[PDB]
Amino acid sequence: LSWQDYFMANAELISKRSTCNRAYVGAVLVKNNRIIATGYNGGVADTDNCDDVGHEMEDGHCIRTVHAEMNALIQCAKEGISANNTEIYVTHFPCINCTKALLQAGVKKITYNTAYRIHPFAIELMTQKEVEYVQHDVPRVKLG
Amino acid sequence: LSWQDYFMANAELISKRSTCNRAYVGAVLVKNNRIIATGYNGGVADTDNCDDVGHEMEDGHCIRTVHAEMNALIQCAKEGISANNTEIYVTHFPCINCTKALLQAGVKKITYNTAYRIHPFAIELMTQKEVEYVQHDVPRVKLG
Amino acid sequence: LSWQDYFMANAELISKRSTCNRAYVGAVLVKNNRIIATGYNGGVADTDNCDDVGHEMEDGHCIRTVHAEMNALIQCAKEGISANNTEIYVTHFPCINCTKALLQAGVKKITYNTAYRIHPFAIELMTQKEVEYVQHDVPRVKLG
Amino acid sequence: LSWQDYFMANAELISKRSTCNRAYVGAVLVKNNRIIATGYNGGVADTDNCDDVGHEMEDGHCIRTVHAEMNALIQCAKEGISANNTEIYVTHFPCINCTKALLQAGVKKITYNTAYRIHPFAIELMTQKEVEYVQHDVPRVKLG
Amino acid sequence: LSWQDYFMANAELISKRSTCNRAYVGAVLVKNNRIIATGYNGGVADTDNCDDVGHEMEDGHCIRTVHAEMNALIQCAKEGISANNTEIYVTHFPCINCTKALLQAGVKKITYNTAYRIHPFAIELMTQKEVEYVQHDVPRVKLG
Amino acid sequence: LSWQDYFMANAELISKRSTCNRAYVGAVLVKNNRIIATGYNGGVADTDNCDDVGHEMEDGHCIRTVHAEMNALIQCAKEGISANNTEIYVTHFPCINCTKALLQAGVKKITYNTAYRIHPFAIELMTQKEVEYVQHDVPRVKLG
Ligand SMILES: Cc1cn([C@H]2C[C@H](O)[C@@H](COP(=O)(O)OP(=O)(O)OP(=O)(O)O)O2)c(=O)[nH]c1=O
Ligand SMILES: Cc1cn([C@H]2C[C@H](O)[C@@H](COP(=O)(O)OP(=O)(O)OP(=O)(O)O)O2)c(=O)[nH]c1=O
Ligand SMILES: Cc1cn([C@H]2C[C@H](O)[C@@H](COP(=O)(O)OP(=O)(O)OP(=O)(O)O)O2)c(=O)[nH]c1=O
Ligand SMILES: Cc1cn([C@H]2C[C@H](O)[C@@H](COP(=O)(O)OP(=O)(O)OP(=O)(O)O)O2)c(=O)[nH]c1=O
Ligand SMILES: Cc1cn([C@H]2C[C@H](O)[C@@H](COP(=O)(O)OP(=O)(O)OP(=O)(O)O)O2)c(=O)[nH]c1=O
Ligand SMILES: Cc1cn([C@H]2C[C@H](O)[C@@H](COP(=O)(O)OP(=O)(O)OP(=O)(O)O)O2)c(=O)[nH]c1=O
Ligand SMILES: [Mg+2]
Ligand SMILES: [Mg+2]
Ligand SMILES: [Mg+2]
Ligand SMILES: [Mg+2]
Ligand SMILES: [Mg+2]
Ligand SMILES: [Mg+2]
Ligand SMILES: [Zn+2]
Ligand SMILES: [Zn+2]
Ligand SMILES: [Zn+2]
Ligand SMILES: [Zn+2]
Ligand SMILES: [Zn+2]
Ligand SMILES: [Zn+2]
Ligand SMILES: [Zn+2]
Ligand SMILES: [Zn+2]
Ligand SMILES: [Zn+2]
Ligand SMILES: [Zn+2]
Ligand SMILES: [Zn+2]
Ligand SMILES: [Zn+2]
Repeated sequence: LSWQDYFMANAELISKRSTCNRAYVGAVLVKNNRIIATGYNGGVADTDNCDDVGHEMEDGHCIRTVHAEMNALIQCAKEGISANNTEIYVTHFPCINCTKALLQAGVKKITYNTAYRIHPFAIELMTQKEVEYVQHDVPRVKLG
Repeated sequence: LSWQDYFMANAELISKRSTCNRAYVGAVLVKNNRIIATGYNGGVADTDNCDDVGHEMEDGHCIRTVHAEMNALIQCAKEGISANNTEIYVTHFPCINCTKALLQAGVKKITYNTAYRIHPFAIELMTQKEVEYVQHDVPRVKLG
Repeated sequence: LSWQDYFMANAELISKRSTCNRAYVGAVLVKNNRIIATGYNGGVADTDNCDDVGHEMEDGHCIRTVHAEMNALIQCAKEGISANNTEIYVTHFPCINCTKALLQAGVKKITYNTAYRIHPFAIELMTQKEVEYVQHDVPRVKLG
Repeated sequence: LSWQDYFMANAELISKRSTCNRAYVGAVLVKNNRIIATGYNGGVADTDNCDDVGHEMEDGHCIRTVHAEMNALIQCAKEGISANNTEIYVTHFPCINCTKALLQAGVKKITYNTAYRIHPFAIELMTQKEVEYVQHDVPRVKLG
Repeated sequence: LSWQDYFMANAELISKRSTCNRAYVGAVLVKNNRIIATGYNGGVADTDNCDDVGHEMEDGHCIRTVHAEMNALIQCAKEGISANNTEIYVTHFPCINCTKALLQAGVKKITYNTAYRIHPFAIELMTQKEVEYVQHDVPRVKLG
Repeated sequence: LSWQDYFMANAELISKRSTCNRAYVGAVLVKNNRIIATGYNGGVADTDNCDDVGHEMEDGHCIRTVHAEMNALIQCAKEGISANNTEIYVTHFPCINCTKALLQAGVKKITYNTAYRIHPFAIELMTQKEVEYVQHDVPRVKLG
């Protein structure tokens, strides 16, 4: 079980806690092969979740949740854990807002499973910050 | 000079460092009357700023910058400084995205200089998180 | 996917990285539903593992490895991460030595997949430290 | 009063708090000539001590206590103080279990007063981790 | 608005909270262009202030307050924030006691607005510690 | 060997490292019966000590050194170790300046070996901060 595979396995696993059915996304922040924070797609802690009260629609989009990647950063902010010089493992490549936040927090590498359209501006930013992005599949694993 | 005036003063002050001339915004995160982090409206660190290379326009707004409030939070995440049970002073009441993140981070009070229209969804979230929001003016001070 | 299932799942998962084929053990330390540290059954970092150079046998058992539970604790010590008032998820209920250390470290709950015979001395210590111990199964999950 | 002598003086001194009369052992973790944690030979905090209720005998050995060296590491784990890149001062050279834990926590040097039989495997591990072990006497000091 | 100017602006601003009218002094500790602690001239927190009960005179001097510079260091001590490798911005160059404390805490540079008589011993200490001291004016800024 | 005797013993012990022969002072900061910082009477780190280059006399006293109690506090500031809600053990009851700083730092108890005349202003401050002060002797111990 390789380190890369373990972290993607974990991204996949925490994505399963997503509480807005329009997106199951998971994210894992890693420093020297340790998990230091994780996120999934869900509403503000101790507020309503889409699963229970329905989506918060605006402009044909649901806006209730904090994204998985942003949630991982906000865990670090909340708990006072350093995100600097970490790397992230995500089920889906991040939106441009999340990317900007990840790069600003000092995330040095992004490994993703799926990706649909990567923002060119996200690619420009990653180039300037010398941050690599690399696809890797979720390992086939069975537990229980 | 009151604590409230000191912090709003420093919000205004940091707002001036904004590097996108479409919005001068400043944010000050505070725990037990100490400034623990600040943000202004700016592009990702060590990348191009609008002041230098122009705006990054999309659907009519500039997407180059991280917002001041988000930047303050990302400082906490990057440096591993706890934002839990803090309050924030902002020159402008936050967008819904920033509001979500501040609340997720454990911010318990938002003091703002100018608010324009507070999103009903933001009022709902703040109600559920029992977060106080209050207008306060930038004090008149002359330095030098 | 429940919090309990998520953590036991991740215990099983990290257990697979064990580098001594006589015991596959995994440990997950948790504070406020965040993973703060993990351990597996392995030799001292940057030294020989059994997988590569054989076991270090003595009086009929291998002494090369640090146990998974102890490794999780040592991660906390090495990195200066607080293990106080945490809980742990382990694939196997800990030996008496590990039990002592977890309790000394401030661990307040032990959730285990398989326990075999819990030492009477361990029951005494857990009673005095008011530490709960509870069996929970590895959930059935397929990844990929 | 040399730094080496001060730390050994301290090891000796904290060994005096040992609550199992079958071993008076003291340990001091040091980073840049500062004491960051200490340990002595005693049972789990807030549980019974040998001094009061008798030894916990098994296999002709007392197993009630956490060793001094392990207690120093567990203080770091408990309080979230980093043991990485520290050095330790101990009254007696550590057993193999303790040695493995010390090396795993990033302890870089071991200075001991007495030593009886050093485990060859402990010597192999110390060689591989490039960790030196050096005898030094307790200074003759009188206070009061 | 330059970084130097922003920090001096802040020193000036926090000096305005001074609660002994015989000295309005402000100090700002900075690490990588972030404010990590500030101080002003005032009595021990939660004790009487000169503004309310009068000065504490001894030897023709008021001795009630902790100096601004020392208060900034003591905030770091109190809150457990590292002052090592910081730089300080102060309205007035520090007395010799404060200077010794600043250099001992690892402050690497002192930028001051006014200065009356710099202690030669302070200059000797700054030379030995390779710490530069540099005058800079408070920027002319108007808010509100 | 009691906790109180252990700490006073270590105050005496560190006092011996003083590098100004006009005063041998030692300070030990303690949180939950752990030593978190110590100070002795000494010049700024990596500068000249009196032992080597003579005293720095002014108005009849030596001003070269940082006092032991202040040094203990500055260790906390430098290293980012929290001195809040600690207690201190000192060989001599502190000067008024040190008293102010300890109290500002959140020290809640002063245990001292020798006090000579406690400043009325110090009694006032300690009363307002509800800080206990208590005499305790250096225990008789012989090491080696
Ligand atoms: C604990 C934790 C929460 N979060 C985020 C995801 C959600 O947006 C939010 C939920 O926090 P909570 O509401 O406190 O968690 P919960 O046990 O109630 O689970 P849920 O509401 O999802 O049923 O916090 C993380 O991103 N990572 C984490 O490790
Ligand atoms: C230091 C600091 C930066 N930031 C943010 C604002 C910007 O988006 C980004 C810029 O960081 P940098 O590019 O590293 O700062 P700079 O000195 O180059 O100043 P600038 O580029 O603005 O001319 O970081 C804060 O929000 N708070 C802070 O305390
Ligand atoms: C990173 C990490 C290591 N460890 C422990 C397990 C092993 O005993 C030891 C190995 O660390 P390393 O030797 O540094 O890790 P590695 O990448 O070489 O993997 P391996 O040697 O196992 O093939 O550290 C944890 O318990 N938790 C962790 O998060
Ligand atoms: C405070 C402290 C405790 N310990 C360990 C040693 C013992 O195994 C255990 C005792 O903690 P406690 O029982 O909390 O300490 P105590 O005041 O009751 O003293 P004792 O029980 O020994 O009479 O904690 C250290 O190793 N280092 C330390 O600095
Ligand atoms: C919060 C804070 C306090 N201090 C110091 C300055 C004063 O000596 C002391 C006052 O703390 P407090 O008395 O707790 O602050 P306050 O709100 O009562 O204001 P004041 O008493 O001045 O009216 O703490 C700093 O130096 N920096 C800081 O950031
Ligand atoms: C390491 C340490 C230093 N100090 C203070 C005391 C001195 O004022 C100053 C000296 O630090 P250094 O000069 O770095 O220590 P040293 O090994 O050179 O010893 P010395 O100069 O005394 O012979 O730092 C403490 O108060 N506590 C500590 O734990
Ligand atoms: Mg919830
Ligand atoms: Mg820049
Ligand atoms: Mg290895
Ligand atoms: Mg006890
Ligand atoms: Mg006050
Ligand atoms: Mg020296
Ligand atoms: Zn939704
Ligand atoms: Zn996103
Ligand atoms: Zn722009
Ligand atoms: Zn915003
Ligand atoms: Zn083996
Ligand atoms: Zn074990
Ligand atoms: Zn015993
Ligand atoms: Zn041992
Ligand atoms: Zn006064
Ligand atoms: Zn001063
Ligand atoms: Zn002298
Ligand atoms: Zn003093």
